[PDB]
Amino acid sequence: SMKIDVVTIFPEYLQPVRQSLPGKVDVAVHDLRRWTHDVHKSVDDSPYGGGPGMVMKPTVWGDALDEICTSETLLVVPTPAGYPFTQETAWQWSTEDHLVIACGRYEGIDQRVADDAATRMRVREVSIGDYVLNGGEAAALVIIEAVLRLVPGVSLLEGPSYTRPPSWRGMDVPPVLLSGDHAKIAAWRAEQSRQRTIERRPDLLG
Amino acid sequence: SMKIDVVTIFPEYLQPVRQSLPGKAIDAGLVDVAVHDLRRWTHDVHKSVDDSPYGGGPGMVMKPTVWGDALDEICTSETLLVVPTPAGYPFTQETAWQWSTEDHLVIACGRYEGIDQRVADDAATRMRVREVSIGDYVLNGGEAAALVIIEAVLRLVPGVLSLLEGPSYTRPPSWRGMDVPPVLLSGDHAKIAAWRAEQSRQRTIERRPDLLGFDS
Ligand SMILES: COc1ccc2nc[nH]c2c1
Ligand SMILES: COc1ccc2nc[nH]c2c1
Repeated sequence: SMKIDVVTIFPEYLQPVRQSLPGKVDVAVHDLRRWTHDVHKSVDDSPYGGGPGMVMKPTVWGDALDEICTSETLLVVPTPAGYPFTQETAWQWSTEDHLVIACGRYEGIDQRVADDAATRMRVREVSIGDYVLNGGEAAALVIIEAVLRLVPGVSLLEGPSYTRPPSWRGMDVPPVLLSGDHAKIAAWRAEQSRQRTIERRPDLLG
Repeated sequence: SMKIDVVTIFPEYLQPVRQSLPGKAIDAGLVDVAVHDLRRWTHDVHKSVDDSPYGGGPGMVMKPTVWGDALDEICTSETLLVVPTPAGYPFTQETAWQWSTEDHLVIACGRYEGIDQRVADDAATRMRVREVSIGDYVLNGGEAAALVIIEAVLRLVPGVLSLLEGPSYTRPPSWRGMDVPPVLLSGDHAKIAAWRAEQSRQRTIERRPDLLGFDS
């Protein structure tokens, strides 16, 4: 039983995830502008100390999180400056009762928001990879998917996979896979995994 | 002027692309993004796209026949075929810069336990193929990875306008008894630059020591 609240200025970005859950979990999306104070519905402002872009306003985010979060909440803040989000993270968060995901522009949410929230609840600032996105929405989709697929209801790299037909455009499925020698098949797959990992992800081997 | 074709069995999942930076890029005519239902290239009643793996194992593998027909129709020799997969080469910022100058990206989204390897192998005889992962975590399908790649690449395209960035602040200067670091209010560009550099170093060593050549 997990509740996920997502807060974003692009709520429609998150709706496909909502219309993706089978038969249960609860995922709610909130337009950040609901907590703005002015008729212009301002969510960001110029950065102190100068610089390009805008920083999201602490008064707006503070009100939103005050309403949505509780002491039991794990507040997830996607940011390119975060700790890395990994499969281990996904496993850890899969047993949480309440995730709140705060989606901001990459220039950031005023740091006092996360710092204030951390005095009352658990806060996790995380990156999903080494690339820059305009905002946290796509990263939220990745996190929601990686976490929810580990909830009951819903090393080395894996090598190549094959299915019918056995011959296709002049390429045959490796005959070992058809051999009925399942110990040999396992060893072949292990070697394919070794070769692929060396080639594509040597970092996984040290 | 870039064209992106995305092929998937869940074309509805790719509608978030109609928003944010990608939506604005499309509306401004800098990119055209077209989403294709893979089942359009099936010929059986049940529109089957997957089958059990040779050699055993859990789950299903996407059929090469259907993918081959789809890619035959959509790709040319000039196409960069992008195949998101957890077993791919890493997609990084460098990759995003490289692909930002391509005329034509086709993104093949897989599901179940992946796409028959011969699809990528056959395609490579006629075009450039890149199998890529967007991070070290498990997803159900390549669709969310496609959205990440599109976002990362599109914001770099001409016309659409390291270490870790440290904390940022904006008004008011005091909030809930928490003050913006006084140096940021001082207007001293030298001192501000210095403090920001120190903040970034501190954050990088704590959160991403790998970026500076340290363990973990
Ligand atoms: C722009 O916001 C984000 C959020 C998480 C991220 N992970 C990598 N880049 C990111 C950018
Ligand atoms: C299952 O499809 C994918 C595609 C790219 C990926 N990058 C990390 N996990 C991934 C899963």
